[PDB]
Amino acid sequence: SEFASMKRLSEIKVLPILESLKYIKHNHASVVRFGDGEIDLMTGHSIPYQDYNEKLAKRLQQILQTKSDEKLLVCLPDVFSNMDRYNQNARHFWERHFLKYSEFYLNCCDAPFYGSTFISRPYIDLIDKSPSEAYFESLKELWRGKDLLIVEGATSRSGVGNDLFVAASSIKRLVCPSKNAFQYYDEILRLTEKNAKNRLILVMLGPTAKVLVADLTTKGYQAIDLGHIDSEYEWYEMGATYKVKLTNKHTAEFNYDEGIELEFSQEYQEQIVARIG
Ligand SMILES: O=c1ccn([C@@H]2O[C@H](COP(=O)(O)OP(=O)(O)O)[C@@H](O)[C@H]2O)c(=O)[nH]1
Repeated sequence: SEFASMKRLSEIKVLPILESLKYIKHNHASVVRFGDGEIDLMTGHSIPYQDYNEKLAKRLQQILQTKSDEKLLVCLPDVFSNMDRYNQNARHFWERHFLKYSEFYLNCCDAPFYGSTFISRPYIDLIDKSPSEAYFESLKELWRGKDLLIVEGATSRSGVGNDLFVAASSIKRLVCPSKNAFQYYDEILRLTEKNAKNRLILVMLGPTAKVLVADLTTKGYQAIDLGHIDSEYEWYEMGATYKVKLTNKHTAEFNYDEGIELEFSQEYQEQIVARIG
């Protein structure tokens, strides 16, 4: 009975977006998020912007086994209870996902609580988009007045052309490959450490981001895996009802990165400390 499995998995306890944010701020915690692509990778599959890699899969598994505490919040998709928050397409996607990974989800995740992987996904799949403004305003309090190090891909351009990070005191960016970043992992970690002094680190880098956040946290940094936050903010700012493609940068779930018409944004260019790849 697949239904039986659905009920059993509702034993997994995720702190919803706003509650996750309170945990993060109260504890100054790093944040690592596991989504469908991470489970795909951990179980042996390649995903649109990251080929399967055995070392990556192993690290992801180790990280998911780490208990959430004062230093790190480990997050899962917030779909195990109150699935009715999400639109029909999203509900179907996620149920098929966690049923397909019954073997995995049944044995992987018996921590007392997890954060929400959807702290980066606060808008587009919701039926009631009313709390979204509150979600983004709470997110923004993470970086208001902070010096940021943003580690992201060449097409991510997080906050470029919008006001998401306007209140950050400064931004430096380590710009990595838009796909298959794990290939360059050692260099990414090395340069992130070098540039992280007195900065809050934000990471938008697919599966590679999870390892980076974990390794940085072990070395004593606060690093926050924010994934596709920019896409959701862009959709939110334009009052989108569906996932419309952005023309000037990467768009979540258009992960082949086709049809992009880049611009030269001087402010963005001046923030770039180095490119990897
Ligand atoms: O090798 C990679 C893998 C992904 N990304 C970027 O990682 C972000 C999405 O990360 P994640 O999959 O964690 O997002 P989520 O959907 O879970 O929020 C996007 O900006 C992608 O462009 C990247 O730059 N290089």
